[PDB]
Amino acid sequence: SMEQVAMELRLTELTRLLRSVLDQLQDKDPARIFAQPVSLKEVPDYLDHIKHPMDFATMRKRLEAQGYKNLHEFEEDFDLIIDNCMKYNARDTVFYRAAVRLRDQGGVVLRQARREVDSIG
Repeated sequence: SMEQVAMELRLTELTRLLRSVLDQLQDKDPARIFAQPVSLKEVPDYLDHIKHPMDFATMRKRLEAQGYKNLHEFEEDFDLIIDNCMKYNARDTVFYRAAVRLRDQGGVVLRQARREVDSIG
């Protein structure tokens, strides 16, 4: 149908906007602490601690499969990156501190993204 196509153009444009959002968030992580999954070879107990691991490469895979239906789903995954880190790592660590700085800087990008998603529909 013509409607399904219209819908698919919307999802495609959402994917377009979320790709730009993802790039902006990932620049706030210049150390690349959040770039890849925590290694289960190097942290073999990780899944005993963290039930839903997340990282920017995993988000990108989902994004490119047009797997985010709305901004809320995308934010859920970004918040997992941060929240997982802040639980696994202690407050006095470079990892915890990196997550705090990502959360704080990401806020600004996410605030405008929400306005753009509502604005453009």
